[PDB]
Amino acid sequence: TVRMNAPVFYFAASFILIFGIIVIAFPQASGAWLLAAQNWAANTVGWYYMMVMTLYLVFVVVTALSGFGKIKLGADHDEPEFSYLSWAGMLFAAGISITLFFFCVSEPLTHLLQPPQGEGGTAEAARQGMQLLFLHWGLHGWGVFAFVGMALAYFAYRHNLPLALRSALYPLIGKRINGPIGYAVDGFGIIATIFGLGADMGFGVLHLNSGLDYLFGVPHTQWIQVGLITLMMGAAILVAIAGVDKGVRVMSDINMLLACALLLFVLFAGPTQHLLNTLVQNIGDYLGALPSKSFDVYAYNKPSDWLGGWTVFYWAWWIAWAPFVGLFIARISRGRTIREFVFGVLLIPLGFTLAWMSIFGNSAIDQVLNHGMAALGQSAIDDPSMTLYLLLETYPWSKTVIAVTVFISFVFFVTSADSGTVVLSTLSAKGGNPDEDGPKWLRVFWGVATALITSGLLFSGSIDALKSAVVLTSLPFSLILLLMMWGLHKAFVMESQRQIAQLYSLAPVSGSRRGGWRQRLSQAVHYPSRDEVYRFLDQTVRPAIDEVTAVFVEKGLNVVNVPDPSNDSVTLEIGHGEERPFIYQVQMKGFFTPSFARLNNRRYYRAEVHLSEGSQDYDLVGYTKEQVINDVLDQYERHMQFLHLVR
Amino acid sequence: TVRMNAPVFYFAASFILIFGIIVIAFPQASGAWLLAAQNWAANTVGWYYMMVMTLYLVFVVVTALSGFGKIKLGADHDEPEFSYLSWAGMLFAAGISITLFFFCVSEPLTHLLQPPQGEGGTAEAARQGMQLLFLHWGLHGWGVFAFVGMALAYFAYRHNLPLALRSALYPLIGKRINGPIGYAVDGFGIIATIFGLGADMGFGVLHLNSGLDYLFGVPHTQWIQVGLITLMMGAAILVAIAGVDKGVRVMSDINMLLACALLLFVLFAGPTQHLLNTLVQNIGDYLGALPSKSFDVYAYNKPSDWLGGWTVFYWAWWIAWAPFVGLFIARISRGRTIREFVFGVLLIPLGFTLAWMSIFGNSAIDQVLNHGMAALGQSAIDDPSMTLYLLLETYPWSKTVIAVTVFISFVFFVTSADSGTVVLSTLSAKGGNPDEDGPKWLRVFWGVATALITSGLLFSGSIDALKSAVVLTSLPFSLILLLMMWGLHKAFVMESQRQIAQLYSLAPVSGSRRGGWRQRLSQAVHYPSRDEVYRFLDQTVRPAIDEVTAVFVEKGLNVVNVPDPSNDSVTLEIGHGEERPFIYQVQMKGFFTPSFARLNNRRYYRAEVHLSEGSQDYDLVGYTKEQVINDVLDQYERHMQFLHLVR
Amino acid sequence: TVRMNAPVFYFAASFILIFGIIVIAFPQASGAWLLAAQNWAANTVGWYYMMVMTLYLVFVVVTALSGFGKIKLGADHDEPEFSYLSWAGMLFAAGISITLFFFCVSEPLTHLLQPPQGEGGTAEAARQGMQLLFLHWGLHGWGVFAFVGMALAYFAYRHNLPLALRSALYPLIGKRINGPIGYAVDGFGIIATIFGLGADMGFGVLHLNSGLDYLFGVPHTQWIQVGLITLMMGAAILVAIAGVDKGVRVMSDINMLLACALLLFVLFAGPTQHLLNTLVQNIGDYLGALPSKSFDVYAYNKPSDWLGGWTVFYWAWWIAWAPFVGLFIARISRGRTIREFVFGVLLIPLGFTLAWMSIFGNSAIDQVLNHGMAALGQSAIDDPSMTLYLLLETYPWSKTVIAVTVFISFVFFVTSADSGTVVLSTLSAKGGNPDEDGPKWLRVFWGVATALITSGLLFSGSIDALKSAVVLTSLPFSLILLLMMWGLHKAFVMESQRQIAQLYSLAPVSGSRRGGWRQRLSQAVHYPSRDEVYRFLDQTVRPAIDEVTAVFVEKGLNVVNVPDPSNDSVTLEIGHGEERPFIYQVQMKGFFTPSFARLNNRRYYRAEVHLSEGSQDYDLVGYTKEQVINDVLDQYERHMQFLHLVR
Repeated sequence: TVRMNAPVFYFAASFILIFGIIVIAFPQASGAWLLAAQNWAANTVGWYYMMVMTLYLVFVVVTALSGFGKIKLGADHDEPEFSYLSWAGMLFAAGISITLFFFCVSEPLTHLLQPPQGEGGTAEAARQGMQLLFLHWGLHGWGVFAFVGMALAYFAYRHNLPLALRSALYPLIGKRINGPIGYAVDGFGIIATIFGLGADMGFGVLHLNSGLDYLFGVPHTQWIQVGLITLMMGAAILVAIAGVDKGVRVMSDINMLLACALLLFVLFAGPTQHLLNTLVQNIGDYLGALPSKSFDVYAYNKPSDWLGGWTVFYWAWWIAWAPFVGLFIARISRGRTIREFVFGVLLIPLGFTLAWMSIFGNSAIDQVLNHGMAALGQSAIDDPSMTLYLLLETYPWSKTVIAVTVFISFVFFVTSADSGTVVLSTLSAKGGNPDEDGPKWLRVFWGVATALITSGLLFSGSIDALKSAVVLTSLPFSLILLLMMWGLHKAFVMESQRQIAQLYSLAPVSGSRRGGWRQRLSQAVHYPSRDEVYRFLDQTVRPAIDEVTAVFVEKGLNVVNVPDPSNDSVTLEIGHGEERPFIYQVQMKGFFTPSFARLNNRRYYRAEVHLSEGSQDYDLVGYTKEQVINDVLDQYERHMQFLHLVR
Repeated sequence: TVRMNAPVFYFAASFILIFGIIVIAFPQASGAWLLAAQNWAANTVGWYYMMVMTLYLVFVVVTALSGFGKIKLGADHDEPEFSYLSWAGMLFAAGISITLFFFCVSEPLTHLLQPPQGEGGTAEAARQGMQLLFLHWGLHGWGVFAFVGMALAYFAYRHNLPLALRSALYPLIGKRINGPIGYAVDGFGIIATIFGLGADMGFGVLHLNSGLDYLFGVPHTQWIQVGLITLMMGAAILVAIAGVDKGVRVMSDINMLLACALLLFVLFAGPTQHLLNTLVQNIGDYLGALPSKSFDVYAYNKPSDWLGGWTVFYWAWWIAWAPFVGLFIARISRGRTIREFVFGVLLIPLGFTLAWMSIFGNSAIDQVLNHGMAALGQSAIDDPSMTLYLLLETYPWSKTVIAVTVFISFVFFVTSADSGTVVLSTLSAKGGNPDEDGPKWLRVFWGVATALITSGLLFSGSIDALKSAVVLTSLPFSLILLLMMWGLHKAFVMESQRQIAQLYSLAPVSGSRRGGWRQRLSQAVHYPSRDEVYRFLDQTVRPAIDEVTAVFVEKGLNVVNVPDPSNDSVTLEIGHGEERPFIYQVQMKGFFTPSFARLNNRRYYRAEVHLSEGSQDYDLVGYTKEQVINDVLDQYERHMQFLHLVR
Repeated sequence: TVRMNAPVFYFAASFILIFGIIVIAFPQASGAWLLAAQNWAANTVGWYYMMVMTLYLVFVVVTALSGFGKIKLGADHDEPEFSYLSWAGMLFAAGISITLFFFCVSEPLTHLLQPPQGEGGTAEAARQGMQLLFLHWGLHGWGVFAFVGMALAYFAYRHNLPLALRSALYPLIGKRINGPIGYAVDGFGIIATIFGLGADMGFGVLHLNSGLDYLFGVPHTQWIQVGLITLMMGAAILVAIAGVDKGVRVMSDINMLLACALLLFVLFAGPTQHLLNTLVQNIGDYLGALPSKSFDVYAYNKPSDWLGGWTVFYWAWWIAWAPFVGLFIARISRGRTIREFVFGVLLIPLGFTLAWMSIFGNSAIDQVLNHGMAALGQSAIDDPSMTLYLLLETYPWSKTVIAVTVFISFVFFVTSADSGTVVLSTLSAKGGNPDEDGPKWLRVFWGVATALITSGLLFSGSIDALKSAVVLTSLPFSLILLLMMWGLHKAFVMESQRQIAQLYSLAPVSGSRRGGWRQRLSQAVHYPSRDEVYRFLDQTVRPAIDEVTAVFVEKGLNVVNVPDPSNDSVTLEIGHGEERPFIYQVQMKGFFTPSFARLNNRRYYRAEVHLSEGSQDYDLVGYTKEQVINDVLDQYERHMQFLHLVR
């Protein structure tokens, strides 16, 4: 039965509430305190983000390209419960929101006129600013979602652990994950999600306010935004507390067909040929620049504040969004292998996002360079939420297309911030059936808690406060994301050696022909003592090795005997001219008696058998002398077939 | 018995004849109509060629670097019938002709003085124009020959299908490939070959005319070229209709020793040190620029017509040459693996071609930059077929070396356009022994049909008409080349799972000790009904599972019984403290009776056996109760050896 | 018992002695003769070094990334005798000496002011000159040590050959390696080591002389250096001839903790933030430029002498150091796999070296560019051994830190040039226990022989003579390093096929149930004649194949008989509708009788059995007719389980 998990709820809500309240009470001081922290972080912890963001991508790619990529996330008789398109659509319509509409047009126009290095307004700035757009929305962002999803699905479907963030710390601290060390890991992952989700409603409120101010005469006042947040959130709470389908699985197909029509309209109502050429140019530029652009911090230029507003903000953003998209996509991916999970997450959404960004960015670069539109390029720097409507009003039927864009962008928010509440409430609950969600009084709580965070940062220097508040609260989660990687590596090496131990144990020798299911059963639970095996080596093994070789010598063969200095080993050897000889060596060894056996025994011995390289080891305790001679013979005949094939 | 295949012959010859005739009749109009189509194609379908040309290379490399690279093209007892050098020589002297001699010197001198971007005449233009020469004659061209050859050899030597182009469409449309859908695939592949072969005789006629005009006083008139085409083709028809060896296999060794002597003369009679340095510089430049130069269309520069005369022409050229070289090299490669086929096609010819191009290009760049020869650099732009003889006349014994060059370049054409006719006639014939060629009245036809195509484009703006006619007729074959890739991928995944199904079927359990070759045979063709297995589970399996466990409990072990809610499953379980337990579960399941069994049965059942992960599944229908207890025992003893190795 | 190996000792010492003597006698002529050879080599054999240095790296990486990377260097029951940190420390403190202290500061300041291309003093020269420092001290240098170590460990621990350089030439020339062809391979590898070790004491004598001249008033005269060489060598001979531990294994831990404290002091007493940023910038620059910078010879620029003093010297240096570090690290790496050896050599020392170089280089670039210190940047060009003490005297407590640097740099030399003598004396000795070193009168000899080489080049144009003498004597060893690669490739392909031949030989068929250990033994050494098998095929195999199929036909199955044209093959076939049929074909074949069998037999025959693709081949000579029918039945039942799984 799902109920609240108090040591997580009270640790997260208490941190959220007073921050919200004291940002609501003192706006002038907080707005000034945040711009100091942004400048400090940009310079002090800029290298750290760039270093940690590439480790995740390299890890997931190397894991999917190796032998571990054939491991099924589940049992061997499990099958996928969704189709491929219905899976990819739900995957895409979870990590996309109105920020795409906020950044599609105004970011390239900013990098064209104010480059991080060089003189702007040229055709080199236009080619350099379209690589930054591909870096910020490319493989680095989608490579951490796959990491978190694949780390959560493994431990939950192959080890029957709960579906939570603290489970990946099991190979390190055992079952202490149900104490005070898991309650902090699961608690630092709600704060990042709340801040990354509340910074996304603020980027949508401005977009919608500008869209309505363009059509009607609605001003940019404060009660307008206060009443707009209410409408944006009441539609997302009432969908979460009233049903799931006609929703989570239907909207994913409804909006995916709304987006494609608009993309095709923009492609076929403009300069189609130019766009088709630049789309192919951008892919080559990105693939060529990828390995050296991942570490660029502009360390030999004059100091500046460019890195903290563009490249560090985006990594903080993706890291804050990871623990939600990962836990949502780890629930619909049962019965798949690791390789087709990774290459399925890194194939379709990446393609659609890059196509969108490239078409919408080049369609505006073409008009600022070639057709002389300075009023379009000035608002991208002054008023960044009206540039899209200035570009779209140069098309046929512009007043009918803007009204459809304002409506299409509104469902992109409701599709994400309704699985947001579901995941955020299933993360704060304890017990119950694994494939079953938490109580539906926590959704109404986590929905109301996000508007309070959003409309405290909107009234404190809207855009820069939103950008600066995410870079701080996403810092303690980057270390948990490394502990999870360590644990996953240990769990992988612990089962790379479980496949070796299952092949080597297939029919080492015969002996079942001796018969007797009652005498073979009593012998299968006995652990012999030290010199009890010594009464086996000299009564059965010694009188046989010296007896089978008698027929060998007087039958044409060269049998190399040695004096025995070991008192336990019984070796036999035969030379075949120049190539490899025939080793057959028995040897006693002792081990520790297992737990489920102790009478206090504490020690036992086994008489192994070794051969040439690439063989198996097995014991003969319980054989009969006539069965030992029949074991050295079919190991010799197996040797003669080996020698026939190498030549 | 090989005979004509009318639905292909009449579909190809009819398309060829009227085009030839109406280009012969109206030269002024056709010469003007072709320069419009060239400019149109260069701009409209430039991105498409660049996209499709990289897919083939990536496909073949990834296929050869994976587990599929160990598949032998033939049966497991097949052996290669040729040596390695004799194989590589025939491979090289098939896709090389007089175009090498036409483009070796005049293309770098053109890229040095008229760069696609920058100011020409410098030492940066010289370094940039030697990367284009390596891109146009490098891995992209040799990567499609390997693709077509490996796709044709697989379906013909592992599935016993004919050696034709339509066979790769078998996994898609079944045996409808012998209808109207294969007759178009095999028909669109003769037109591309005819045009790509007729554009190569025109590049040789000009070379030879200039070579004779240098030595003697032969003008550049029209009857000279008309009478020269006759000599170039009558030597290639009379070799095809009079024999094969002293020819296909001897010329490949004769000309390979003519080329090396000339290369070594040019290397050791010039500035050897400079050439040895620049050869190593060019390799590094190419390998560094490869990943980003594959998608370069110059999309941010001022519009121009450079791409349609240089980079799109070369891809169209290689695509038009693929269906001939591929089908020629798929006939001499029986008994090899995929990896040593791909890495053998991409090793020796690439090396020789790149060495030739680099030495001959740098030897002329060095003289235009450093020694001030403007008359050599002007003819490369005005008269591009005399530059080689202007460079070669600055060497010792120039009149004796030019006469040997004119003779060496003449056999390079006869070595290729005599396997051309052989392949083109074996592609238009039907039936007969697979390793056997079509009738030798079709060679005389396809040889005469190519001169008519060549001397209709020579008299219509010689060089540009030849360049423009290949870009159009090679467009419908690029899509067939993608359908073939789809079919090959399906055929690969259909047999990746045939190796799994052959390992899992090795000795699942014992039972042959029961004896009786007549009673074991009658049982091996029976398909039991539903409740007939129910009369097996309760008479043999239930009275045994509850009977073998009796000895277990009263012998020190923790045997976990469960009430049975399934009415068919009979589960047994044992705990070993903390590590993995011992699952042994039987379960009934039903399948569809196969085709070769139906009395109308239509349905049958089997009683499988499942264990822990990584095991095999098998049925017990036909066991004896004493044989079932002896099967749960040696699966338990196999479990205890597994537990001993993990610890 | 270890003793001298005269054909190597007398071949090496004789070459060393007269060179030393005639360089001591005529300094003016030799100093002038060496600067000619340097300029000649730089221009004539510059491309050769660049080509051969990348082959080693590509070879080792491709070998470690493939299936050969799982081969253990030893026997399957061998275990490592050292920990990981204690192993990596000994690995690092063998190939590091005072040259690090000589080149850490003065090389970047030289590349900043005198670039190989461009204008110096800018922020582009500073970024370009920090990539050369990473190229010269990066993967290329550590990739040849791994190659030599992995080539020496394999042949010595898996084939029981001596631990010497000539053993890798065993797969080529057999056991002629104990004649005049191994005595030259092992002799050309002492000269390279002696010269590379004597050029390292000269780089330390100057460093120490400057360090003492800074503190006290010691001049730069000649008797000072003569008396300083004595002190530098008498401390290295007395440690070699008095003990091993408190030394080889303790100093490796003592100095590794001296280095880290100084690195951390330099990092935390300067501009920490700038250094942390540039450290991350340099890694990306290096990884981006690596593939094209490996072949750069500046072939399109004006001729110069830059390449022979910087990039060719470093490759000659690493090649001359390889045969010592490789043979030292191949002695402490028993019981490891190839992959964890390669990725262990290419992980820790590379990281420490690159961190040191980056911090120490940027800490001085920052002061020459940003703080205006021209007297620091002038001595880097005039007097290159005082720049470190000019940089270090701008820190707190400079006179107390310089005195500790002078002491720390002195043990870095003694840690390397005491395993130098050990390896150099175990390389000139013959016989004895493998893991046992040569006599300790050869260490006193090889130590005295190096001072004579060092103080003949110090007095002949100190720095340039040292740089020029290494480029000449390391040329004949680069070819032996290619012969070793060829031999290693042959040894790898000779055992890739030894794993195939050990899987295919596991239980081909049954027959041991026939019983009789005395009759099964006599049959296991018989080689049948030609028509003796013919009296088996017609008495046992023919009357059975035609007898088992009788039950098949009249039991509902389609059995396809064929007339027999072969007179030896006995084929059986069954169609199953459309999918694969059941082939069971017997066939006679003859082979050559092995060596250890010849009565002169010289020939014998076997009756193999073939099936569908992916099967094993075995003979039936010695079966009974009732055992042959029972073999075709359980191959048919194994076929029906295969067909059930593919569908």
